[PDB]
Amino acid sequence: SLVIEVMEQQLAKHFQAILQDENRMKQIRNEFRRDGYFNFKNFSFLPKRILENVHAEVHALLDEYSVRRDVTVPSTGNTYRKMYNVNQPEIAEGGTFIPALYQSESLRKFLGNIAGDDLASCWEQEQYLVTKLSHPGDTHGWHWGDYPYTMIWIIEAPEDPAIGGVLQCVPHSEWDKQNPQIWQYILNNPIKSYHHLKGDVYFLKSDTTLHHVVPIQQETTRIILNTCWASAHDRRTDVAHESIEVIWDTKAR
Ligand SMILES: O=C(O)CCC(=O)C(=O)O
Ligand SMILES: NCCC[C@H](N)C(=O)O
Ligand SMILES: [Cl-]
Ligand code: NI
Repeated sequence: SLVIEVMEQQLAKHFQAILQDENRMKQIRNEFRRDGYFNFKNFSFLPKRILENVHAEVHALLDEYSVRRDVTVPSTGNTYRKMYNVNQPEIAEGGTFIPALYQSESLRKFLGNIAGDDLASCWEQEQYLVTKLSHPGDTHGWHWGDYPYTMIWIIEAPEDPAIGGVLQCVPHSEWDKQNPQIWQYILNNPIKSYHHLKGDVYFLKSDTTLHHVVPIQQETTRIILNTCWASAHDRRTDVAHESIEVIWDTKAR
């Protein structure tokens, strides 16, 4: 309670210091909207101490709740999901910093400032998820998100991109679960590829940016936290969660 109250104060001061440079914010909003992506590199998104607390929490959650999954997702053209993961109810049961950060007003206002929108909590069992890629073949195939505003926290990552785990993106698409047309979006757009290191945290426009994680080529450790927010002006009533159900499940396993 008191640690979280102090943490929110440190977050507000951190985000206010970034927002003070409006001319730089214009470029950040530009890049995020144009590319559907913006990376806060080298422990810059949060105060470094708080970020390292998140890294330790993710490691502890994997040590406690890790579940191996090797499935295909019919709503994303049957692309593969081969990973260890921890779902939202498991993170909600043992986590402390991650559930609090998801509800952080200063964090939501800062991301909303970049995105040009108001952030709100998404469907509960998708609010935060963890994935771990380790073995050759582990991947997070081509997909979209059901909700627009996703933050990916790089907990562990190989420094050599040849080992795998590269993120590739096609922005300004959208998700047709019955007719995804993934290859047509790839043919009609250039693909931008990104490599990430431990401490990176990147903002992703997940509902209109087709993306995937290049499969692992050699035994390594790639761990990410996914915090996902809806739009406060989302007027959708019939959002299906078939991808979350098959990869992470909705109950503590
Ligand atoms: O591992 C990444 O960098 C992205 C993972 C992802 O796309 C997701 O969690 O929805
Ligand atoms: N926030 C999690 C997004 C998962 C995505 N719909 C997928 O099929 O992997
Ligand atoms: Cl996504
Ligand atoms: Ni994704």
